[PDB]
Amino acid sequence: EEAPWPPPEGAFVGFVLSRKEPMWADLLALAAARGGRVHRAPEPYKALRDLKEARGLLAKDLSVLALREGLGLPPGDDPMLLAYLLDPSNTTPEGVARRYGGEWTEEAGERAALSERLFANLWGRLEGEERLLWLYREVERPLSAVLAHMEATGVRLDVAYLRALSLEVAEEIARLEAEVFRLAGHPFNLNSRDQLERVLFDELGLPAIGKTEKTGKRSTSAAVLEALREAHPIVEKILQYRELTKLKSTYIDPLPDLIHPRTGRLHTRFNQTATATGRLSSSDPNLQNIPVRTPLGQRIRRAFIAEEGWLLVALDYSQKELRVLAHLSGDENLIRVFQEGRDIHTETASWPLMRRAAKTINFGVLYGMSAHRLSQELAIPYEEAQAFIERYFQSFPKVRAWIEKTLEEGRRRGYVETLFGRRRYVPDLEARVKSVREAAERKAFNMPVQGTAADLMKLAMVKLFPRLEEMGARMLLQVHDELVLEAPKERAEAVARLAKEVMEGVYPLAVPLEVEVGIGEDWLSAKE
DNA sequence: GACCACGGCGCA
DNA sequence: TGCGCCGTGGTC
Ligand SMILES: Nc1ncnc2c1ncn2[C@H]1CC[C@@H](COP(=O)(O)OP(=O)(O)OP(=O)(O)O)O1
Ligand SMILES: [Mg+2]
Repeated sequence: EEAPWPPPEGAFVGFVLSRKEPMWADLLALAAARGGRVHRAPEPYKALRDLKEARGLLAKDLSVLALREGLGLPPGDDPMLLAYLLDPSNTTPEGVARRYGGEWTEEAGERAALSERLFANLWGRLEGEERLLWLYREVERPLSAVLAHMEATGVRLDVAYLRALSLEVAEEIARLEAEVFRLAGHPFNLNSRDQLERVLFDELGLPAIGKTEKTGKRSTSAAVLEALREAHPIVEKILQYRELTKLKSTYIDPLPDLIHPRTGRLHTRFNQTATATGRLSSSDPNLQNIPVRTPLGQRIRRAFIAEEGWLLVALDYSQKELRVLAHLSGDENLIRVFQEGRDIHTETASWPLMRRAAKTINFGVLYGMSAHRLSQELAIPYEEAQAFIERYFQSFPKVRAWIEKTLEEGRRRGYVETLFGRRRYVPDLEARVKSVREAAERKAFNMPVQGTAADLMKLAMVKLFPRLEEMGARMLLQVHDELVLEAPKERAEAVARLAKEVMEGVYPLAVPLEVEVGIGEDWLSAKE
């Protein structure tokens, strides 16, 4: 079985990395498998040149590493993408192998043979699933290539800016900590939620709103604290200390230490097989959760900058998931708001900012928000919130109808579907415990929405990418409903016009897709 | 050194 | 609703 390297063309590849992150990994071993043969390469890096496409489990990763090494080696078939389309709970090679007749090993050879067999079985199970087959060829498989090029490109970080910002923020943090300690009458580890809990609820006269989920301690979460705002001057200082040490410990300090030596840029991983709805995730580091909603957060966004001679182009679908819902439900009054190009969190507010009472709820229909989350996060009475939630479902009848429609059907089939037929199996829809059944219901009806928006965005990236190469531009990040591009300073405005139209027309619905676009020297300014 | 559970929170 | 990462407390 053991044939000499190189392997027959179009064989399944296995490979061992020294660590998960392709951009930081040493390629320990490389092998291939085809026609019941196993070809282990004598020297991994050398053998990498002999490939025309990575084909096998985790193809994108190997391709990202090749790309890092100058080799233009594109990802192709991946048994992982197939498994993920069958059941999005297939997020792992350990899980997938086990499930479809293999064993995820630490040997490149056994991994290559695992890639061959696994693909055989998985691809057979997709014979009969034409909509899932359409997604795999037209969206997923091509997408993996686009993602390999985003991961290899990276985004430029303003290191010295973050260094200086760390020093400023550390001083403020010290001031908040000293204030908190004076109000507490004694020092303690303010990072420790346990010690904090004793201080607030025991030593002080503070009431305890709620409990934590797994161990039932008195919660010191932000929600609980915002309620205790007026109850004591220490609370306010703790809210500020929380925000500052969150942003410092998670972004300001770690990010500068991840610049790659060769490239001088920051490289995330876009996980294509991670979420239950069809969305991408990002890790090592996560760049889909860089701060923005706060002033300190926005100072962190500025750190992300264009290469010298380039600009960033930030494109951003407006009310993406809402528009998807209008199309999925077929609700008249809702479509005739987007078609009239009318403000959504204002024209929905007309059925003062009795208008964020339109936004925070528009968001809270997708998630299945309860009258509570609404009132207690809207700073108004409880039944003032309930009235709002019923006034909304009066204006938009077919929404309620689509939600119930989707749940009934998901009970019978055991799964739900995006506009394109991406599935998520939801088993507890017939659980006999109300809280479990109803939790199942909320992820069941949210999935078609969220996952359809993700399908549209994925398809938009697959269509946009080739147009960018032609124009000398590059795609840097995706944040669920936003894209960040990088273009030569001279063609920025042409690229912005173009990317915008590609995204708006990705797949026409019963409602228009409006995209906002900004250009700037940094991520903050590129969003107008 | 690695890893785990938890509470907590950054973003969409 | 969907993620990934932080420090703390803790095990191995
Ligand atoms: N506070 C929140 N809670 C839950 N989901 C949220 C959220 N904020 C955003 N999302 C999710 C849901 C959709 C998306 C929200 O993006 P935009 O904040 O930009 O809201 P948009 O609909 O575009 O209206 P615009 O604000 O521009 O007036 O991320
Ligand atoms: Mg927006």
